[PDB]
Amino acid sequence: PDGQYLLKPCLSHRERDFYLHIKDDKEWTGTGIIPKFYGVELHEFGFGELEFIRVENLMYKYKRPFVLDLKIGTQTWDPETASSKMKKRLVVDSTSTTTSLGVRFSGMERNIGEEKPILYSRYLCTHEVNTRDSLKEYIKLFFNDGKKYRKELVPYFISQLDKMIEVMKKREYKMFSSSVLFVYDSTTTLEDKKYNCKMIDFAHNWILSEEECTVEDGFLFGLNNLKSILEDIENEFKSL
Ligand SMILES: Nc1ncnc2c1ncn2[C@@H]1O[C@H](COP(=O)(O)OP(=O)(O)OP(=O)(O)O)[C@@H](O)[C@H]1O
Ligand SMILES: [Mg+2]
Ligand SMILES: [Mg+2]
Repeated sequence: PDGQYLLKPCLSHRERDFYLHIKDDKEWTGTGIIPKFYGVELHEFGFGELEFIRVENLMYKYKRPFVLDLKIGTQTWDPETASSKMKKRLVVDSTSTTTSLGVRFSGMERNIGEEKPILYSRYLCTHEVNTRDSLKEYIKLFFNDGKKYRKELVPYFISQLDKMIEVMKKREYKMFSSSVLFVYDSTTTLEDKKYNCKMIDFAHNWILSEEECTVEDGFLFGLNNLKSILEDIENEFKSL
């Protein structure tokens, strides 16, 4: 997981089409809110070729990665979701913070030099991270590198969410089961700039200029609540 690139297969048209749709939009590609997109590529697979997207690896050259995946939206199903998955989708949405906050914990990795990374399962979302207060604490734990709280990194993450909110108010796209990914290298300085905050996983993105999506995603609602939590974390790290 330590190369320049992520070569992600195109298992459906939606992620590929979204990247192609915004590829000349400076609001998407010049703001640093999504991974850098290199293009769609065909690579040999089976009897023919398989379509891939090539994007930057956000953790390139990270020494001790810290990773936090936050799933955004008031629901994680869309009009194309298979019926066999629907009961589980409805339960997890309602018993996590998804329906209430539009954002929920979806996994964490912390490397504190303890000879093995500490993995926090995404299934913690319906039991241990099922409240706003518990979600705030786990994000605080993400900013804990094992020795201190990296309070200086928080303003970057709020700034990233601000740019995300600005583009999503235009409501040109609906996104389901997408995430905002928090990463940083604990060995970094503010000048090394080895930290990042990006939207990812657009496999269920709808292009509203080309198709209808009746249900709402609650994506802007989730982004605002996540920004509010980080602002609370900023105010609470002042006592350090
Ligand atoms: N550009 C990136 N650079 C580095 N890591 C990434 C990047 N995009 C995603 N990741 C990480 O790598 C793994 C990425 O998955 P993706 O977002 O690719 O999942 P999926 O394959 O679409 O599966 P699912 O829908 O079940 O989450 C995730 O766990 C995410 O943390
Ligand atoms: Mg995902
Ligand atoms: Mg996906």
